[PDB]
Amino acid sequence: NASICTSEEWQGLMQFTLPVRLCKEIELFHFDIGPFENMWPGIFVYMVHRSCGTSCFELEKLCRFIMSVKKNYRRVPYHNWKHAVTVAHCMYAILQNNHTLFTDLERKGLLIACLCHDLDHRGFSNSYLQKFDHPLAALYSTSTMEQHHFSQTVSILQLEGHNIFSTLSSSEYEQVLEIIRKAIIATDLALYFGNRKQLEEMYQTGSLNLNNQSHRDRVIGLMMTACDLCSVTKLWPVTKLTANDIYAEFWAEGDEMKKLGIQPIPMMDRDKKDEVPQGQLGFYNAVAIPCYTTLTQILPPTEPLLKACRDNLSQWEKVIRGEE
Ligand SMILES: CCn1nc(C)c2ccccc2c1=O
Ligand SMILES: [Mg+2]
Ligand SMILES: [Zn+2]
Repeated sequence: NASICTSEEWQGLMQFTLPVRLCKEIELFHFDIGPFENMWPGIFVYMVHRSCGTSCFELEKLCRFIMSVKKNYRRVPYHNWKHAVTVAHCMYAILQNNHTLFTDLERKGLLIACLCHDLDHRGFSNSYLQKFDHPLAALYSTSTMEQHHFSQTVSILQLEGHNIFSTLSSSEYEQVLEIIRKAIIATDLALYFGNRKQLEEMYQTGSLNLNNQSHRDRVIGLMMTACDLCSVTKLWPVTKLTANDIYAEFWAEGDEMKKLGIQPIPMMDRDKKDEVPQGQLGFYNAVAIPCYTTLTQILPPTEPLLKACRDNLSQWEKVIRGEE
């Protein structure tokens, strides 16, 4: 159905001014939004205006949208409002460093898709919902949550005074929603592996062409994964703290499986905390390093994301060796 923000919430956002010392900070890939909670809605407005312009969206409509988007996130340990803004910030840094490669419609679509990508998340994986016949898995067979997140995105845009894309042409509005839809779906990690493998082959053979739409869609997809997994690109102390949140949500899912007499995978088992550093080595080796390596090849200015991920891989290797 989607929840609406209050008049007080959106009007408070309209008046927000980002402190000048942070304008330079937000441009960095390693930027951590963590210590500026009150500013997160305002940080998103700032990023939208810098990337798309102050004339791109009607200020009141944009403020209503952000605040209603904020309300439609649940108070789960990881897949919350904080994660939405963190993923949107990383997209802003990628877009800013590759400005002319993407259209005005892609830049507005991607930043919106990133803030909306995990809308109404329940703290449960797709496999869990499918295994326990949850109504969301009956409605959406594959990429269960991701289809629900896009359904929630459309629902918020269809609220009163929330359609931030109304001023686009009928063809452009259709285009923007398709951009948002493919971007949200791409955040399903199960789709990433095949997507990155296709991109690798295209890059190595020299057949990758950003003029080709299917290629573009695949590049956008990898950008989505790269933003979604960005906690691995922060400074070590931030990366550790976000892992705690990721695991707290995983262990609660594992607890639900145990209550139903099902042993969860070690990742979702709170009695298997000792296995985490090896699980992180495996995740960096087969997921994060390949992701950021392919991203840096396609978009060389995204190199600092790979550099930070490689530093965090080094820290996890240091944990294993007994140097933590
Ligand atoms: C703690 C870093 N991390 N670690 C793991 C293991 C993971 C597994 C599936 C989806 C996302 C993640 C992830 O972000
Ligand atoms: Mg998700
Ligand atoms: Zn996410």
